[PDB]
Amino acid sequence: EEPPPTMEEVGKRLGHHNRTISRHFPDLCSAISAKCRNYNKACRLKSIEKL
DNA sequence: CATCAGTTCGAGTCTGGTACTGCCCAGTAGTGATCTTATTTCATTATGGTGA
Repeated sequence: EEPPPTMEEVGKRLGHHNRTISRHFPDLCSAISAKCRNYNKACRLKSIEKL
C-alpha cells in the first residue's frame, strides 16, 4: 500500500519492542525496511522531477 | 521434605555504529542618491615709504 509502514509502526501495532522481532527475523524485516525506503526514494524522485 | 541457593531461557531496555530527508536564509558585491567633511580658491583689508 501507500507509504509502506516502517519498523516503528509495525512494532507499535504488534506491541513488541523492535529488538524482539530483530533478534529472530532479520531477512524479512530488512525486506520491509528496503520496501519502505524504496517507496520513499521513488516518491522523492517523482517529486523532484515534477518540481 | 520444602526452603533456599546455584543455573537457564528468553524478553526489556540502551546504545553505539551506520546512512539519509525536507526544506530558504545570510553574506557579499554592483549601482544610484544624498548627504558630509579635511582641505583648496576668491575676493576685500590692513601695512608699507617716496617722488611729484
